[PDB]
Amino acid sequence: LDSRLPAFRNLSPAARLDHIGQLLGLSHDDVSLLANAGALPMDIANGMIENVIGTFELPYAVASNFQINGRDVLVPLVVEEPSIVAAASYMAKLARANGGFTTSSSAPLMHAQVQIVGIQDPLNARLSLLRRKDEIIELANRKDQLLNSLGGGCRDIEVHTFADTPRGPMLVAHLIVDVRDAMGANTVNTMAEAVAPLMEAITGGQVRLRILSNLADLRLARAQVRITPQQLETAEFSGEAVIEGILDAYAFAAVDPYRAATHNKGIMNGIDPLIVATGNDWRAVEAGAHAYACRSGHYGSLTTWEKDNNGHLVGTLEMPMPVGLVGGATKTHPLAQLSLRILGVKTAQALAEIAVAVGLAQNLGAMRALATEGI
Amino acid sequence: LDSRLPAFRNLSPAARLDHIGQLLGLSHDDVSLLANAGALPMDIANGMIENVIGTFELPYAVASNFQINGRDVLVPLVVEEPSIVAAASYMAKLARANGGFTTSSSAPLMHAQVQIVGIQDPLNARLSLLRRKDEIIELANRKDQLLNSLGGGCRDIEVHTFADTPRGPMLVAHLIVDVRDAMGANTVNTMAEAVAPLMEAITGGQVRLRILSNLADLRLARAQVRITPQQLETAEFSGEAVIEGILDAYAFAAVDPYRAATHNKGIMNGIDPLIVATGNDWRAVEAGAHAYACRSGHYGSLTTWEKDNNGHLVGTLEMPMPVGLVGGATKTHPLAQLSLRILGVKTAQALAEIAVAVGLAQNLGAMRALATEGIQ
Ligand SMILES: CC(C)(COP(=O)(O)OP(=O)(O)OC[C@H]1O[C@@H](n2cnc3c(N)ncnc32)[C@H](O)[C@@H]1OP(=O)(O)O)[C@@H](O)C(=O)NCCC(=O)NCCS
Ligand SMILES: C[C@@](O)(CCO)CC(=O)[O-]
Ligand SMILES: C[C@@](O)(CCO)CC(=O)[O-]
Repeated sequence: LDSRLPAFRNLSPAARLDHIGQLLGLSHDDVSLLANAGALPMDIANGMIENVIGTFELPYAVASNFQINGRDVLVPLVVEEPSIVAAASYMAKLARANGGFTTSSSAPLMHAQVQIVGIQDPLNARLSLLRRKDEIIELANRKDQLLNSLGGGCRDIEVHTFADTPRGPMLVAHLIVDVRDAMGANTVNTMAEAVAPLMEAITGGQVRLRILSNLADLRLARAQVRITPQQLETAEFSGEAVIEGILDAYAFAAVDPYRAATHNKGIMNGIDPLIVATGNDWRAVEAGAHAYACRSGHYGSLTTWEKDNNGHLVGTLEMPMPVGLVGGATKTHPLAQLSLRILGVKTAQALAEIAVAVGLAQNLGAMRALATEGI
Repeated sequence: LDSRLPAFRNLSPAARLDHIGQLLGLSHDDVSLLANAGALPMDIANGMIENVIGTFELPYAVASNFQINGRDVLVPLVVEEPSIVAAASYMAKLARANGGFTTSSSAPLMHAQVQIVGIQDPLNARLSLLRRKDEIIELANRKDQLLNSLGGGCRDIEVHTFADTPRGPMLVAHLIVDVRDAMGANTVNTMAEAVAPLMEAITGGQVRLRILSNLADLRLARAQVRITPQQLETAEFSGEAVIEGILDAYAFAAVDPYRAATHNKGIMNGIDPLIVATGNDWRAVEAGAHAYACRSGHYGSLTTWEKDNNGHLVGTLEMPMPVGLVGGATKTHPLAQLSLRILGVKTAQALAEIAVAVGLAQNLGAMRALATEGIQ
């Protein structure tokens, strides 16, 4: 597959669609889903949320030049803002010359929180739970036998305590669950809620909230990119000068939350559109991203930018990225299914890796422009 | 306008649409935009973003029973997740019995950052800028006569310094701009560019970036709600017990970032759909919300929940809310325009106030369920 779409930005929507169908070998029916308005039937729409009275459209585009771990990939994006798709495509083009984007990710692990509250001895109760963790882990898994046969399931449990709160001492158990190709919400909420009774028996307290945590710091995705000075040379500045300017911009975001917020927003300009295109939950992705950005106590930059021993500009992006290939709109929306088809992803983590590659490219594009704009 | 919409739940989409058109007196052309697929022409879509090859649909719904400062309002929402719209509508229903939602907001003030490097004297340069602030403020305003005549314009300037960074000392100036019924991006970025030269002359340093800040903490919107124990009573728990459970949930979110993130996510489940429906930038709203949530040095809850002297559950939501009635997709998308018509908002801040009322209702709905019989 060749993701380099020469003059793509100049072709009409119909010609672009036609092209894409050729390169990927899409069927007639497939192409029809995009060539005609209304791919989301009302009976499906009406079943997705409540009080439905119609549908709302947003442009559906494809970013070009992406390469992940040596393989070309086409990226669908749904958003209303200008310059996003173009910036992503351009930066991806420059990345190709140096190997493209290199990515990796952890197992798809999600947290399931179980809050406990009228315990006179929360600290002691915590060791009682840890003592019987295997028992708890087995109860959570037999709950769902199919997931375990697919390679997932509850892998462990952690317990934290907050003995000093205005409502008193609280004990919070975390089930660590491998959710496979799903986002994780229902799977995880379901186990938390099967284990609640046993935890009450062990601790003697009262279980309150049983719910997942959107701060998915155990489900990380990572991307790297490299750019040389020769590729950033403008008619006004040398490539070396531009790189120095980009490093200044990064340092600025690392120390000032007012810039970091804007800096990180640019990253989500690239990621959210891919989430929407695949029918995934963008509020979940946004919460995990920004909460992770301030885990140290200071709200900073999700990406990093440096200059290697060769003077080359190198950036990274590591962040929580919970997404699914199954569940909700990802399965019921005809276009969400087509997007996955166009992407060619076989696992949820593969989609997560593409997401951060796009976020990284978007961040780079924004800084390059901000740093090259004449006064 | 009566926003209760009886039986809306069981109506068909066509019947719901018809009913809405009646209440608001919408024209046939307007109803046609929703009764038919393709309200967004491809010539418009193709001009919105790059490399377009078609369009992507999401359900368009209307939340019922909302009431803002004594006036009923219908709320459009575009999202893919179930139970959002129903929860919002149900909580709005309970709020009506006690006066509905009460809201307020600050002026539409946005920050425009101007970063300066290349000077060994940042802390002196900062006073040089403050000394000539009126001059700077006048230069920024002459750049937008219309905005000022409409009641907006640069109102002041702030200057901050970061004398010690891995890249050397930095000076950062903030233009404080009233942008009225606009989100603010282009308006503020333009004034920043216009003032950059003068700032360089005054400080002797080199200007780098000139860009707005998405941490819009000077453009806040606020909402309040009140619920009585009688309204929260279930077959299993007493009203008073439920309220105590909700307070436990709030305390949990206030101390543990793992819960706060999820807690705040629920708030955005209510807000983002309204942003999409009005053609606004949802990444901007999300960034301002979460960054604001950790301004104290600890990522916490955007909302607050308490019990007043009467034992009634009272909640609040104050947060940055950048939105516009003009600019971008808000003007070019036929349905974004219809949404504003349905809402009846006359200013951007009025839309911002409705947004937080919805976010507050959503948060309440999620906690009531979690604390009571379950989320599931
Ligand atoms: C949706 C929910 C209310 C349904 O169960 P319920 O409490 O048994 O429902 P009720 O029949 O008592 O609901 C009554 C009111 O809720 C609203 N409601 C409930 N189900 C609804 C639906 N399918 N469509 C529209 N409104 C609905 C109605 O507006 C109604 O008022 P009305 O007189 O104007 O018609 C409940 O599951 C809930 O609140 N869940 C919380 C989950 C959450 O926070 N979800 C967010 C997405 S995570
Ligand atoms: C330009 C930018 O604001 C993107 C626009 O939404 C991001 C950034 O400043 O890095
Ligand atoms: C139910 C909730 O998880 C929303 C799901 O999308 C929010 C919350 O926990 O408050």
